[PDB]
Amino acid sequence: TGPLPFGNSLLKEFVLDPAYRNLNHGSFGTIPSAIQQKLRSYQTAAEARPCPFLRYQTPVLLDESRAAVANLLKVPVETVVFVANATMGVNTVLRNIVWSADGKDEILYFDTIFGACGKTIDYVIEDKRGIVSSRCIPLIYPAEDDDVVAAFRDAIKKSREEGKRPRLAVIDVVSSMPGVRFPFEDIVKICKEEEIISCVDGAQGIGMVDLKITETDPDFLISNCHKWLFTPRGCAVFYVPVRNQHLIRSTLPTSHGFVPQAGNKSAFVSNFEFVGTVDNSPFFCVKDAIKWREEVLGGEERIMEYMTKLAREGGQKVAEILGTRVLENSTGTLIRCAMVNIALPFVVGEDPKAPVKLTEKEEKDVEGLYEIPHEEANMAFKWMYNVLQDEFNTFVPMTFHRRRFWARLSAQVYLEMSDFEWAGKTLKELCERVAKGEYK
Amino acid sequence: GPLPFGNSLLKEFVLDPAYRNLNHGSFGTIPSAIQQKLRSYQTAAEARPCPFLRYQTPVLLDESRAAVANLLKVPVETVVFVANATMGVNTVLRNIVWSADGKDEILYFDTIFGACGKTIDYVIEDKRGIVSSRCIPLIYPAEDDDVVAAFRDAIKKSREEGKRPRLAVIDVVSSMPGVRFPFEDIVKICKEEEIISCVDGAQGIGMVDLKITETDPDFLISNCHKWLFTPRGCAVFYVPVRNQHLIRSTLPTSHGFVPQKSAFVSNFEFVGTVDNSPFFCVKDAIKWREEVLGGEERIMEYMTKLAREGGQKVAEILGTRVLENSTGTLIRCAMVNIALPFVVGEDPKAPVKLTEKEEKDVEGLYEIPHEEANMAFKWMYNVLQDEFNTFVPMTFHRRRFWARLSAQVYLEMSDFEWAGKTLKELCERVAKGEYK
Ligand SMILES: C[N+](C)(C)[C@@H](Cc1c[nH]c(SO)n1)C(=O)O
Repeated sequence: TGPLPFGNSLLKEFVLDPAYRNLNHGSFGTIPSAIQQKLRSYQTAAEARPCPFLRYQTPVLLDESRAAVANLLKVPVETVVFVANATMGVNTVLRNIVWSADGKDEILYFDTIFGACGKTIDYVIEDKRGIVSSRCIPLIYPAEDDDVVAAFRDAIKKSREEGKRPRLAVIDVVSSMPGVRFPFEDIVKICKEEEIISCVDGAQGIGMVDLKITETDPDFLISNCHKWLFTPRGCAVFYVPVRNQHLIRSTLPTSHGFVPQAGNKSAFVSNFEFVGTVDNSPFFCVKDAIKWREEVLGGEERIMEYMTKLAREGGQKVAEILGTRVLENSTGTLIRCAMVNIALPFVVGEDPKAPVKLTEKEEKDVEGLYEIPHEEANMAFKWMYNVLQDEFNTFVPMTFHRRRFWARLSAQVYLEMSDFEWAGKTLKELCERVAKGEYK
Repeated sequence: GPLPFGNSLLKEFVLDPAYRNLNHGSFGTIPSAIQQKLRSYQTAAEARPCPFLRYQTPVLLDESRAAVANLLKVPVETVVFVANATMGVNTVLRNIVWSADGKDEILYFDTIFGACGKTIDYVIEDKRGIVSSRCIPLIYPAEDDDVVAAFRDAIKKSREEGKRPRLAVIDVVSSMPGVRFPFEDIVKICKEEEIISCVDGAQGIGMVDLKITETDPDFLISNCHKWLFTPRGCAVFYVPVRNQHLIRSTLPTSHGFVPQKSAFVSNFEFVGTVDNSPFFCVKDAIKWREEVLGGEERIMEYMTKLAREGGQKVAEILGTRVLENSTGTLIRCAMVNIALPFVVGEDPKAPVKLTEKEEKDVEGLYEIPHEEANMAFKWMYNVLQDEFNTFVPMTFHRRRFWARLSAQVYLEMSDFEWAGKTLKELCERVAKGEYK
């Protein structure tokens, strides 16, 4: 005998509501029933002998999860620690960077940055008083990989032309909205060519795609284990190479491990073990999830290849149903993850305060589609979220990009092709309802 | 009706029957009925993730906020939930805009919690010296007037050096040692001197009356998971609406931040993806403590009365004393400190000249050399669990070790007699040099 087959037969191993269809695993993730049992096993041990377990078994269990995730990512264990989530990790980097005294440091970032990380940038500048500022790089999707590379090299060239210093850049592994594989290998590589700190936001990363940490060699990398590695909610892996760990002077929040102003566990690794009393049972389950995905399922590569294959083929099915298309570039490099974006068969029309000149391909593509007006776009956007939840018992996040709604579907090992055919209707049935102005 | 207190109440908890929890104040524990609430919220989250986590989270957060604000007798618009007390005080210190002249000073007492004290050090490092601090040393047993006078002088001395006392962090109940702190007198002085009163009340809710309305602090944090029978990883953050604008960003910064139901309350709903089931259980722990245990007033009345009579029993057994001032105001919480019957040799680099009463209380007592003080401290911690199946934190103060015992509603006098005999035999083996 061997690993379990994928598809709806795998739902027996999970704890989803059978009447609910989880097309949006990429937002909060979920865990199999066995990992939920492990999580409550750590809860039980924590309340049986609180002080003996929380004081001296927390470092032991953390080190077991650190060695389990480090071998998966194929990095030295001394380079990985656990934090609350991707939002927490990104702040740990941005709040710790000592900016140059001359006030020219600039944070380069793309306009598809996760909203929380973007607002973390906005405030870091407010709190740090304008010693640093930010330059947003507008990306146009579907985006060819070389055009993204070109726009980032153009932002550096422009930054220096205004006498400023591109200091740090945040880079997605897989972007949130739209759910798209980002060419982070090239942008990270040029960050070192131009001596720019690479802060890799890879929240949509571990468990879904190969992060290639040893090869890309980033200065910092964040990734949510609870998103695609079946780790309980509230866990991210924080990778820092030893050359740059001295820059993480304080954790978030500051705790006992901080040092103001031999030869065992490093002070960096020690500082992340106790950062305030929390439930660490999700951190403990990381070694269980990696074990379960390997022993019960085929392993990481068999998991990832199925999801990506299902994301392309299934995204293509809902695209052929709706009569639109998938979000993809000419190199086929955007759908290199478990998520896929499909355009909905209508448009919202020009907004006068912010007009959009679409390319010929985009205008040509919309010919014949039904058009609602722009005042009702936000109203229709909220109406589709409730109806999907209330009538259809599902959730589908949608990206509003250039007068098109792009639905983001996320494939997973407990899903199959019939789950997209169902997604085809619901989106098409519901899109037939917005054309009839039902949201009013 | 109300359940009786004592060892019979251990039925309702899920502690190891071989383990004696004398150390509730460190991490707390929850009854089984709150454990099944925690797992219910966890199960609802995994059943329908996006529908439950996006739209049922704010409703459940508001239900716990209404419950925790109703018990604090404060407006619901004043309270939000943060991860822990450490996270709460980091939210205050990391948001305060310090004066441009670089004269602002953070005032604190040397009994501050280590993480909170370390937070001051980093903030000073993070703000590149635009703000500094001043540590007020304290000697325990500390009379309330001496603490107030040490704070008044710190204010007077701060101004005499061209500095401005800007912010003071005040304990409701200190950690090590576990003592009720005269925060009411210190917060009132903070108002008169126009000093931000950042009240660290981690050892607070469920254990002592915080009298927030009377004291009217600028900020207050308190761990529900310590003494409110709330699952681990929960602290209630109180902010009056007059300073809510000072809290610019949560920790970490999330969607609710506004770059330059109120926005302050909304900003704390979604602050990075976490397990919020501990926050959701606050409403249930409060309701369980009301019906099953008989109400909030009855619980903390029993625990401190038990801490007094139990702490005195331990002191009688060891032949030493409880940590208490002449007013009897230190043991006004569910914790008590008892001196152990030995002494540490004088540290030659950091000599501590004892008062006459301190030196007479240590006469005839066995003495450990200071070079062995850390070795004996680690030995007692290992033996207390491996051989006695319990944990007792000890405060090293003025060449003495003070053991901090945490009273609880599931304990009774027989538990503190056990601790006294356990500690007596433990120190007898220390006197024999067993730690070598
Ligand atoms: C064991 N520990 C949680 C790391 C703490 C001990 C401790 C006691 N009480 C608390 S509550 O945050 N922590 C430390 O040693 O710094």
